[PDB]
Amino acid sequence: FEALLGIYCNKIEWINFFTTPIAVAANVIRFNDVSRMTLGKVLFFIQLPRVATGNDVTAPKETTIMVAKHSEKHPINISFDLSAACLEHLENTFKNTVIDQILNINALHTVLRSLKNSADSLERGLIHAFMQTLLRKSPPQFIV
Amino acid sequence: PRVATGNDVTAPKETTIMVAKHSEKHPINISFDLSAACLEHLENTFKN
Repeated sequence: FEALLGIYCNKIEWINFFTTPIAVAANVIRFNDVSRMTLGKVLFFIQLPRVATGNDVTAPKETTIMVAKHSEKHPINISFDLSAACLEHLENTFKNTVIDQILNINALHTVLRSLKNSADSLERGLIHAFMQTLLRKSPPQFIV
Repeated sequence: PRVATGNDVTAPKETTIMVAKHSEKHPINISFDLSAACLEHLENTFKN
């Protein structure tokens, strides 16, 4: 006999964005229509305090400085595909036979497991895109 | 598990891997003997 012992599977460990400690640098907001947003911009209005000057020195003027920071925009996406046989056995039991019930439950677990894997992949895509942007922003230490 | 690619980079597809580890098998033995004279003195007492 050809002994088929126990069948073991993988554990996909799950990731939440806020659980990871990059989210202390992040600050994460649902805005439902950012799809429609072309630009976002913040506008800063600084004024600098002067110091009184002594003898023989021109006192400087009231310096007012206005700047504006734009918003980078960055999409992410995940595809996963289902086969046509999976789509057929997902939606009906043709006859109510035992094999057909087995395949119906396998198609259902295929769809569910792929949905969970894709949601995890969107979380990790948020992780990686945010790390990408911090690395593009960050100048190195000798320059700083 | 995958990760979401950025702007218009083609993501890898859904990777499912199957492995099958096999069994070695290996015998052991021990031989030991009893002599004919010992086997005579084992149970059938000739005299008392």
